[PDB]
Amino acid sequence: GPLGSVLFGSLRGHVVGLRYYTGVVNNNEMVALQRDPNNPYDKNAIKVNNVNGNQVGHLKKELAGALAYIMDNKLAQIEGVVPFGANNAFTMPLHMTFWGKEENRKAVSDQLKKHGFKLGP
DNA sequence: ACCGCCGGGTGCC
DNA sequence: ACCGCCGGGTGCC
Repeated sequence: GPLGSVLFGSLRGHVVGLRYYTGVVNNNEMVALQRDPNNPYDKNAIKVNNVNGNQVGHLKKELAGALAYIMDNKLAQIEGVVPFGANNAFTMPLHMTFWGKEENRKAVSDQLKKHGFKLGP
């Protein structure tokens, strides 16, 4: 994880919107999360891009509705890997790891819990 | 029936 | 989408 950061934990979620983008992913490959704040459908949007810099999709809206605050306030840095399903039609799984400063670790977990998510090992 | 259930239309954010 | 969700059509046994 990033130099000087604590592992907060992990979450399994999904990339969606795959039919609308040309970015490809390989199984077991890293992806990049990027805030998408001017998306005209959802101000909390977070896009998922592949390592080369091509959009793959979006985080599911409910997860983005929890994570936008975390990204905007820089409470965690989030890493993503697609474990399998890279050629799925509609949705693919995403393993996310959350990293940051100890002083923000409970704030991140509390934000997630407010939206029905929880970190695990 | 102000219900539960069924199934057609539908589909990111 | 082989799903979840939405809402129109529907209705005892």
